[PDB]
Amino acid sequence: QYRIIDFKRDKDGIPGRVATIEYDPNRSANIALINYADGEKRYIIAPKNLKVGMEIMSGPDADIKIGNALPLENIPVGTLVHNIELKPGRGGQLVRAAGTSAQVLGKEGKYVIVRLASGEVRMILGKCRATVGEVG
Repeated sequence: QYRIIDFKRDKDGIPGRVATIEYDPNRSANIALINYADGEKRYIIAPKNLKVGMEIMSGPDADIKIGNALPLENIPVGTLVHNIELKPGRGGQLVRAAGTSAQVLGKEGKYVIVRLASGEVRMILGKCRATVGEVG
């Protein structure tokens, strides 16, 4: 039932478990309490189909599953993503908790090409992070 949503998703390597999923009218969105193995607790926007009991992870080594956050360079072409970082570190700036998820279309050099819901296409630094899944 809480206030701060983690849009940074920087607990890399530390496995978390989806404890609960609840609707926040104030945010017109589902939010999940994640219990990390180091005892830390955080809330994130719950993507479509995320479920209690599922495991979560962030970083270069996380698998490609909804709720997981990884640098775009590590995300497979065709993946739907949200909470997209524009400059490596600034955290999610695009489609953080509402709208329609973007889709990775291709990877070239030190950039990943993404198609926003509107059809708009952007090339973004591979080091920039995104969370796998669909929102709003």
